[PDB]
Amino acid sequence: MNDSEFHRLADQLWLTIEERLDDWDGDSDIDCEINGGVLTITFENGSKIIINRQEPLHQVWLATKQGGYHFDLKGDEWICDRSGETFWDLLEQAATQQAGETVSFR
Repeated sequence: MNDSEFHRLADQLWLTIEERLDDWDGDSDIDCEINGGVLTITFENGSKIIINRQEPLHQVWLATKQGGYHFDLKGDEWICDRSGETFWDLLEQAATQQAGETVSFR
């Protein structure tokens, strides 16, 4: 993947995450902040989910209370480079677990 393609895809992913988290209307209070380009989602129990870009590798990284996951773009989808699971499935699973409420953007 070229650098420009990564900027394009990551920018689009950032917008989608920001909009989805801003349009959150569930019962739980979920906060999303962008600092130094890094997205941090904070839940009521104090836990967090962090999303950042790894420019050199053209990857998006996810850190949750449970673990860490690195993603490559494959078939128009961000895929975990160890399990093949999608970024949205992993983010939603973690957010749901950490919020204690369904966090789905399907």
